[PDB]
Amino acid sequence: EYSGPKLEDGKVTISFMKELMQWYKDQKKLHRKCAYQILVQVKEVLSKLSTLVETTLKETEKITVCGDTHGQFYDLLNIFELNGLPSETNPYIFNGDFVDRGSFSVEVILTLFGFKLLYPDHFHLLRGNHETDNMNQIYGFEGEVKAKYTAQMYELFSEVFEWLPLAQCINGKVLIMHGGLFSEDGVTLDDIRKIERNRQPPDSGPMCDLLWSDPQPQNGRSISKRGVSCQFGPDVTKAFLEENNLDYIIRSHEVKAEGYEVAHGGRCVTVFSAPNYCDQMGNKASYIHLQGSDLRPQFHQFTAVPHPNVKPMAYAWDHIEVEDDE
Ligand SMILES: [Mn+2]
Ligand SMILES: [Mn+2]
Repeated sequence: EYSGPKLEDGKVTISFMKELMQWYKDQKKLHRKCAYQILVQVKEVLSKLSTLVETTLKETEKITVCGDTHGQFYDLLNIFELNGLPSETNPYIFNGDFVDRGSFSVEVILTLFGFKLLYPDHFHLLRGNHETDNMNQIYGFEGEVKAKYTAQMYELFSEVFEWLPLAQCINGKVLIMHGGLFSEDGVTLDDIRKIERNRQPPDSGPMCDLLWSDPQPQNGRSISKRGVSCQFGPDVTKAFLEENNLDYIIRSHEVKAEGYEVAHGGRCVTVFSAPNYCDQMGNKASYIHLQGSDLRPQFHQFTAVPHPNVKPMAYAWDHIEVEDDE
């Protein structure tokens, strides 16, 4: 009979979380009832959030922004080692793509949902293009959840992903979204805020752009090699920032050898938190510090740490909308 982590009277606690991270580090399984309790509870928390989360960072406060983690659970642990566990005084934003590709997707997403419950005002989760059924059917997550639990557990994951916020704006000055900006000029923050987000993202339009677009160095917009949305130039970014009174945007969605990249003259930052991506890329990863007194990004790089012998995509021309390879 089950000897693993249990909720303390239907409630997530710091000892539950520490127990949980140990239990996963040793490759064991959270009991499906507990998985179930966490899912329905984060669904209630996330459903009450705005599509655009607006947060104020006081002068002396900082926040940490992470990018793609893609089921690399042991690197997630290393982030919390390097940068401290989440708390009221150590807030976090995870900019999407917590799942798919890596073979510890379930470990990652339950760990991130448990902290969302423990510290709902300091631990933030934004939807990526991989928190959708489309990508999960292809890139391993649906498979992982079916091997470890049931198809019914998976449908509950899908429901919860539909409540993830799409963007976060800090101090009216920094906009964070997973993918990037838009295929038409003139989108406003109020437009974002009014997106009805609890759905699968469509083919085209603002919700799709926010999850799928990429920056390009030359001016203009180009048809995307991903099959939806577009590539946007420096001119697209400048006009967006100026209409919305913002300093710059932070985004994720693209592997980088240095763990990050600063494009469009400073205006468009990529942060990527999955080191040696897919056990293939050999890249560094990074996370960003932002200070309330000083919203310029501080980049902290880091390298991959060991994990169990479980190859990536282990649970995974005519499929459409592609992440780039892996
Ligand atoms: Mn992505
Ligand atoms: Mn990704």
